[PDB]
Amino acid sequence: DKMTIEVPVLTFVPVQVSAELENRGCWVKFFDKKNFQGDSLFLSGPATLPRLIGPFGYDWENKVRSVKVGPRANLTIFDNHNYRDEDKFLDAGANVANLSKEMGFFDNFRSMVLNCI
Amino acid sequence: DKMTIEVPVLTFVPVQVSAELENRGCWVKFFDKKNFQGDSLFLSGPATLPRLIGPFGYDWENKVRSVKVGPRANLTIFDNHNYRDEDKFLDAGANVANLSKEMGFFDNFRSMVLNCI
Repeated sequence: DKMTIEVPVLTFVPVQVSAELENRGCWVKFFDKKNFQGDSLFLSGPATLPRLIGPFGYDWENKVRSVKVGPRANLTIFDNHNYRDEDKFLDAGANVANLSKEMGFFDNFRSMVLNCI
Repeated sequence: DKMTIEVPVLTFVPVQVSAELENRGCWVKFFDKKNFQGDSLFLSGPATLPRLIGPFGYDWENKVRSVKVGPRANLTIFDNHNYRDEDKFLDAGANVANLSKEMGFFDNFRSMVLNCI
């Protein structure tokens, strides 16, 4: 669906703030290891990313191995950059311990849209 | 100053949330280029970082060229990791168009403490 036009802001925040954001329900957590292990990148929705990059040379393609989607969030991932080609849809509450093509997704999605519901 | 013991959370937040945090005043913006040009990393305090890294292989040492300190923040950067060796303190509202030793700072600070006032 149509969404606000803006570029998500990469930011470090205290735990109090992320907890607050997490409680709102529109979020996603990307883990670098399967089964939600390892450190994770947290995204508060909505977020439209044609490329998995960020300020200061941040490039996190080929890192995500597992995902958790908030209760009030919808996540759409694409196989190529710029929301191009095949897509996969993860509904609220989704928990994918093994984000791979073999488990029904992609081995390395390259763009995404996080929408709040 | 004794602060909360926690690890800052790397997050992508929507402009609205970002604006709210900036409004609270305890923030710092690190720019990729001198004179506040290019993209920047936004940090909302408090934040204690013994290393300039983040989830998913984020490593931003040798990146910050300029800085802006919020109206309600205090920044202290260290020349070495783990808050070691020489330090430079920046008062609230402070700005550094050229972060380097020449300008009386460091060419590549490696740890920092962002406290709120």
